[PDB]
Amino acid sequence: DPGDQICIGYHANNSTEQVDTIMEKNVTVTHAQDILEKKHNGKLCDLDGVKPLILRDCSVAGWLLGNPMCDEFINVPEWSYIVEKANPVNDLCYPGDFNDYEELKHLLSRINHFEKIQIIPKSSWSSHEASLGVSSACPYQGKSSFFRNVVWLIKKNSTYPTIKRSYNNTNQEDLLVLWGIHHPNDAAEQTKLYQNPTTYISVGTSTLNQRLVPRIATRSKVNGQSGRMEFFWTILKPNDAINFESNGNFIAPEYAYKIVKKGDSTIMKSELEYGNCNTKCQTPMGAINSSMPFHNIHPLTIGECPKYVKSNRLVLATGLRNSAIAGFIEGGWQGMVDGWYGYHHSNEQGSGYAADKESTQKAIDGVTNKVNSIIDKMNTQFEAVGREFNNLERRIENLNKKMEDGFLDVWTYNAELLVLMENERTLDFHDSNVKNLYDKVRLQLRDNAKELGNGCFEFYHKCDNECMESVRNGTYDYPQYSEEARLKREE
Amino acid sequence: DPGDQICIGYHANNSTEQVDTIMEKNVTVTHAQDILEKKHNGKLCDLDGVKPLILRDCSVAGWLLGNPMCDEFINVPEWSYIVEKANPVNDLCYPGDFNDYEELKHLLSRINHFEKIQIIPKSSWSSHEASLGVSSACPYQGKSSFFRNVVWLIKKNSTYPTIKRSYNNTNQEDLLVLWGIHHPNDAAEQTKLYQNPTTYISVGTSTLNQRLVPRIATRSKVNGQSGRMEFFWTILKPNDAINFESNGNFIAPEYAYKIVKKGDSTIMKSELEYGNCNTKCQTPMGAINSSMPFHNIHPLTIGECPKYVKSNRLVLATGLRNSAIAGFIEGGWQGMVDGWYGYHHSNEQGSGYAADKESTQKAIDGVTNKVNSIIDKMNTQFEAVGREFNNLERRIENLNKKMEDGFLDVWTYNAELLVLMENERTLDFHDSNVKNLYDKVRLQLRDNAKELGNGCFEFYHKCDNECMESVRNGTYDYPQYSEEARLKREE
Amino acid sequence: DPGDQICIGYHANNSTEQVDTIMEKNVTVTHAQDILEKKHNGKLCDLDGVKPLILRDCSVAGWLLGNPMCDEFINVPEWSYIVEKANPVNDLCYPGDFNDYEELKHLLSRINHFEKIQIIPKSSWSSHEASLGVSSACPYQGKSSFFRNVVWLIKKNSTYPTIKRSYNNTNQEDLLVLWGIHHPNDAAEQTKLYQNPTTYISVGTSTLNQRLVPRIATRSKVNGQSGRMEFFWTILKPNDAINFESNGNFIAPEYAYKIVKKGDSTIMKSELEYGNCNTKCQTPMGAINSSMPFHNIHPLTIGECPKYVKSNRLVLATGLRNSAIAGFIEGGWQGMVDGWYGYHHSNEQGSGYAADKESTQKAIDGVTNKVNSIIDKMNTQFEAVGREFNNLERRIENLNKKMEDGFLDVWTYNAELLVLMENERTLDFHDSNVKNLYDKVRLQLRDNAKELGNGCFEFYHKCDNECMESVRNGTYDYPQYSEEARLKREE
Ligand SMILES: *[C@@H]1O[C@H](CO)[C@@H](O)[C@H](O)[C@H]1NC(C)=O
Ligand SMILES: *[C@@H]1O[C@H](CO)[C@@H](O)[C@H](O)[C@H]1NC(C)=O
Ligand SMILES: *[C@@H]1O[C@H](CO)[C@@H](O)[C@H](O)[C@H]1NC(C)=O
Ligand SMILES: *[C@@H]1O[C@H](CO)[C@@H](O)[C@H](O)[C@H]1NC(C)=O
Ligand SMILES: *[C@@H]1O[C@H](CO)[C@@H](O)[C@H](O)[C@H]1NC(C)=O
Ligand SMILES: *[C@@H]1O[C@H](CO)[C@@H](O)[C@H](O)[C@H]1NC(C)=O
Ligand SMILES: *[C@@H]1O[C@H](CO)[C@@H](O)[C@H](O)[C@H]1NC(C)=O
Ligand SMILES: *[C@@H]1O[C@H](CO)[C@@H](O)[C@H](O)[C@H]1NC(C)=O
Ligand SMILES: *[C@@H]1O[C@H](CO)[C@@H](O)[C@H](O)[C@H]1NC(C)=O
Ligand SMILES: *[C@@H]1O[C@H](CO)[C@@H](O)[C@H](O)[C@H]1NC(C)=O
Ligand SMILES: *[C@@H]1O[C@H](CO)[C@@H](O)[C@H](O)[C@H]1NC(C)=O
Ligand SMILES: *[C@@H]1O[C@H](CO)[C@@H](O)[C@H](O)[C@H]1NC(C)=O
Repeated sequence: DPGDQICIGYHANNSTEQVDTIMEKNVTVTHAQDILEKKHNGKLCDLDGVKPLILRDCSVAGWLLGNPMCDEFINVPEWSYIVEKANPVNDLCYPGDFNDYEELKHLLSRINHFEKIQIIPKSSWSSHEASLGVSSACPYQGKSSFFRNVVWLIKKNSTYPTIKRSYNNTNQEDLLVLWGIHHPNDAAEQTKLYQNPTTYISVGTSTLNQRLVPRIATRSKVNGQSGRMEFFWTILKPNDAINFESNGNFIAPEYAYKIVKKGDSTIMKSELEYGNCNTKCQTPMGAINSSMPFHNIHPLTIGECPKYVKSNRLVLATGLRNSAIAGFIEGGWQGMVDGWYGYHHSNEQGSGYAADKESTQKAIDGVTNKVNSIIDKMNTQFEAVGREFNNLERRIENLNKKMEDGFLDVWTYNAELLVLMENERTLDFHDSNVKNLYDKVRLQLRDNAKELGNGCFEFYHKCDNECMESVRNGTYDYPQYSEEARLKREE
Repeated sequence: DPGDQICIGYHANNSTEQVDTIMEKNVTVTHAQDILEKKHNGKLCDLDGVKPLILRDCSVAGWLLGNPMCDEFINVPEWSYIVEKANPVNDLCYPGDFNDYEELKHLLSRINHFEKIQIIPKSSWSSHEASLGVSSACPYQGKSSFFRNVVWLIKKNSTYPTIKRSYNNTNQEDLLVLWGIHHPNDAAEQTKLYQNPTTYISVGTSTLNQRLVPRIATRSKVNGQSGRMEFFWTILKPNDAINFESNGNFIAPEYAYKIVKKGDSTIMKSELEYGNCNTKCQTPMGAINSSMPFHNIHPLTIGECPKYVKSNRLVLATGLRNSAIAGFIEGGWQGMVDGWYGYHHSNEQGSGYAADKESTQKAIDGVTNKVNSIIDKMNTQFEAVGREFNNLERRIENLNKKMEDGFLDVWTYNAELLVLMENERTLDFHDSNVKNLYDKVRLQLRDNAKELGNGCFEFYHKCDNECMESVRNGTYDYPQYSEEARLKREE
Repeated sequence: DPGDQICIGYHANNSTEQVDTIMEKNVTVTHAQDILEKKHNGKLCDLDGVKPLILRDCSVAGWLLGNPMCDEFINVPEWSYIVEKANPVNDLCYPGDFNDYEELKHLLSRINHFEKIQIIPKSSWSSHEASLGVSSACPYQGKSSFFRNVVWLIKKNSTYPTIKRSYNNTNQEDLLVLWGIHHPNDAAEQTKLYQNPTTYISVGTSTLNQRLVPRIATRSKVNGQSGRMEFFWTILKPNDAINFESNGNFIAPEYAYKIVKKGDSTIMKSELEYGNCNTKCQTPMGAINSSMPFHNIHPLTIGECPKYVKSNRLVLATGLRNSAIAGFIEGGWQGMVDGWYGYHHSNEQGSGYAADKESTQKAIDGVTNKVNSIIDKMNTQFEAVGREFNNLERRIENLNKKMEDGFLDVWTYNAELLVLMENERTLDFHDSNVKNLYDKVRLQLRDNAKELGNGCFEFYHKCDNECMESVRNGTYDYPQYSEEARLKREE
């Protein structure tokens, strides 16, 4: 009056953390983990400890040629990725085109070493006019000027003698060389400037075999010239030579560029500050330190990154559903300060809670392992997501978009369902575990005690603290009390 | 002789609906849902309430230029996608080429507004022959004729004077302009037609800088001309001007086209009728109203669509395995007219079936939630799947094919396995639920009744209808009958 | 002293095979299956019973034109895929270019029929020099020579008369035709060789309309010529004709090629021997006979193949966790020589183990079905993974790489997690099965026997071998022993 007791129960707490399973929405849970990265540092940072290349209002074109209003960061021998604005103000001062422009950007996205040199001195032009080739389309100190890396040759007295110049790459490294042809308005401008009326430029390497001829049209004024400049480029292998020849209309090299190229990258489209940080994932809205296997920031990322997923929350249940002294069948015990599953005894030496170290370790190690698998099994490659196509490559641009949207639709769907199914699995694990511990006890006692129905057993004998620890240890000796039990039963 | 009874059991029905799980094939089930869309309305319909553009035997080329045998639907100011046949009969009446043809189709796939206008009246040609430029390759009323949107200029008396024409876009909207060059057979035809023996066309905008020169070859007759026409096009920004100049061989604009462009789409390859319907998914074999997250019709779709999957059936088990008065251990009760899990009592006031509202709601809400997750978690973007590459882009066409086949192989595999694993999960849920309800009862009664082994309990006392409702309610008072039970037991 | 007994238990064995589940790492198991193909036969073999095309040191270019040092396998009328080395020694003997080279390789990757013919006899050149067009860049028997499939025409006496040649395809099959233009160094070489100082080649079909003009530059010596040859090609529809015309610099066809084309394939980059085998998956490190739905060899594969996955082991648990005579609660019985789950009785006729045929069949059929689903549900299409882009298509090459790496990242991740989750499912199945068999018995006996707690029941009466077989058969008659039991109990 009354007899000794032991109850099986589980942990609870004041946690309000909610989770979704394939079957139940908004399920309050004990503790849970988010696997979606949502947080960016709002800045552009190094990549594997290498600065970017941030063109403030210039453009790879304007930058290369020397657009005089491109007052930028001149000296910088290497970079990881490149950063243009949306529509950079300063591009081509004198209007025209850049042969294979995009393919060049892509090549310049990631440079190991980059040193500008001088292949044809501006002073070497003894029999042509080097310092007259100047326009009001390219203002400097309020005076007319021109691209500073490349020379507009004019006729001397009234003579454009044929130009023949070879240059030989005697550096250790490939050379990026740049020249151009002036397409003038009419045969007046043509001969006023180059005299000879039928001109041409031939350019030759061991690869190249060029022969450009000025085109005439009536064209609309752009920065007030109806003239057009069209530039070209080659890479000069490290012991080859380039040979120029020109009747006129020649925009000569002054400075070329030594490059060492080690794998690609891409141009990024951002309005952000450098932040002097490092990172391994750069986004056009900030960087990331991704432990997380998913993120939802911006799709146009560079580096080893989490998969981009259209979603706000991916939360994994790690703990339990969250809700005499009645056992598990009437809810969880707040008084289980430590341990996930365990007991509550009450005998003549007194009542306590007592955690199940063994079954609570398997449970934790299991859930820790689940969360870590879902993360460390994620194959993370270096990738650079850019927008590399002009507006006569809209078919190829549209093939790129189906691929990105296609991979988004797959990752966004499989992450959602993986959380929903693997949560339902985690909460049915917690149930299956509590109920297995009841039966661990129930099977040991048998008739030496009675199932009360609330998740406790009342004993048919004296169970002191030392008897309880045999029940929890799973070492309960029944023939040792089978008799004492038998008597208090029959009655 | 005999005692009062209560049995736990489950629903059954005459349903023959079958399902597959990861382990069991052909499993008869109570009721199940198909998640594969297989049904199309065999017609071409609007998209987001916008008509297509159905070219009956013409082609974007033939359509644009005015191939006289292209007796089509002239007036139509906007469209969503475009529809060619396989090999349209009427294309280029006079043989030749269309510069950047594919890139133009892609641009014209989706037009917000499209109004043809007249930039150069056919009557403005005072000093050249506008009405002689006619071929038997382009028959109309059985007479020789030519593309009606573009003019074949010939010499007057025996003089082709130089043409200089500027046109200025003074409309609000971009302009698609079209011209061409006649490549004739020999220097006889050349001068018979344009007189001057060395001709050229220059075309200039703020973008463009063209200079075409007729090519001569000996070429095979095609519609009986060994001549060739080669056409070109530009988009004229809304306050820019285009300037033409020509010694001869010029196919002049008459009519250009105002366009407003708002995102792309694609050309579709169908033999189908317009059906005056709306839709958000169009296929080349009909449209779809996709609640369903998968479909198996045709891969070349346009709109927000289900993922295309190579499969015939994706069926989700929603109900139960389908098979005194014996409880669950001997099968399901047909007599459970309503409810999934429940009881069958039999006492001195009589025998009935009685559904478990509470446990049967959790079950339904759970399964309803599962099916809805598998559907509403599907990220559905607008996409247009076309065939946009010529037969010198077979490498890029082959890159598109690996991507489509690649995404098919992923979706087809993950849908199959998701149904197989999530079915097995649903039927083990139904088992785990029945068996939990047995133990809900079994734990309440204890020795006040006896487990018969068939899934019933026989009572060791009088259980009237009101006692039964405490067992079903889970409010069964045991000390209230513990004594009356104890006596009828001992004996 | 003592009573008759029956125990429920499971199989064990000396197996050390380990497996990972979402929760437990390194779990010793009874037997398990690997689903990753890792084994290749180190050789290049047929595909669907068709030989490849293995160019030992030549290149599609060098091969086609007849580079004299391309001592290869001449006669071969059909092939499946093509095999170059990394940087083939013999390519273009005389330096220059091949118009649309890559697009041609792609076309020649898979040829149904391929017969070389002669369209323009070398002897037909009555008024030009056919046998003087020879260089020291193209040595043969230590003498100067030239591409053997194509003719270098020189002037006769001191006259290059105009060439006009039509050829008409009167074969059943399309024709691949090849010609070229000599770009010489200076106007001296030009007229020394072709006499006329301003030359041209026109080429015309019903498709083509060509007019090439030699270019001059000062170019670097390559195999000691600063000259350059530039070749071109067309496909001649089977009843069309090609017409050549040339003032000079013409490299004439001698031999063209009949082709029948049936779907594409790709060029492969291998250093391997032909092995006279067949296969349906060829890799650049050997072939595969893929039952397996995954492999980890090399990504650049050709045929119907397993998905390429970055992983070393994908192992599926098929058997059980691996560890009176105590029942299941104390471990597995080595003495269960046959059967997965079953019994161990002990009575007055003696003790034995006895397998549960019925429950052990469901288990095997279930696991066999799981492994087969995970394999036979894998959609396997024919695909050819190559490297088809030059180094001015690096943007398109980079779009191909994101797609491959993208599909790798998906398959590698989903296979890892599918094994981890579906293993945990398989071992919880084995538990749920043992424990259901205990309760199958426990429910049949009731008070006619006592739960010992170790997973056995001790009988409260005589159970001979025939009584045991009713318990295993599930046909145990309790009213038949309810009395005999009742007496031996009360006491
Ligand atoms: C879930 O919880 C939030 C409250 O934070 C609520 O906005 C939402 O409507 C709830 N219900 C469902 C069905 O998601
Ligand atoms: C140009 O050069 C000088 C002027 O300093 C003069 O002697 C020479 O004659 C000039 N040439 C011509 C052809 O006018
Ligand atoms: C460039 O100079 C080096 C060193 O004298 C020489 O060997 C090389 O051949 C020159 N370049 C060319 C293309 O001749
Ligand atoms: C488990 O509990 C008993 C009693 O408290 C204790 O003596 C011992 O540490 C454990 N039993 C065994 C066999 O180790
Ligand atoms: C499943 O059921 C259908 C009968 O509708 C039958 O054709 C098929 O062969 C059955 N068996 C299996 C193993 O799929
Ligand atoms: C062409 O124009 C008129 C014919 O009406 C004639 O007066 C004129 O002389 C002609 N020109 C020539 C050069 O024949
Ligand atoms: C077209 O006309 C407008 C209005 O007069 C004018 O401002 C514009 O400059 C003209 N176009 C060009 C390219 O000049
Ligand atoms: C459940 O059943 C009892 C008896 O039928 C009824 O009085 C009551 O509605 C329920 N019990 C409680 C505590 O509400
Ligand atoms: C698993 O087993 C292998 C021994 O074959 C061992 O190398 C590895 O470190 C073990 N442990 C884990 C956690 O993987
Ligand atoms: C070239 O051909 C023969 C030489 O056999 C000679 O009769 C003829 O005059 C030569 N022609 C010229 C223009 O030298
Ligand atoms: C080639 O010869 C056939 C047979 O005589 C002829 O019909 C065909 O028209 C010729 N080719 C061309 C392009 O005329
Ligand atoms: C199962 O076992 C019994 C007793 O061994 C045997 O007679 C019979 O084959 C089975 N029972 C039935 C009803 O078939």
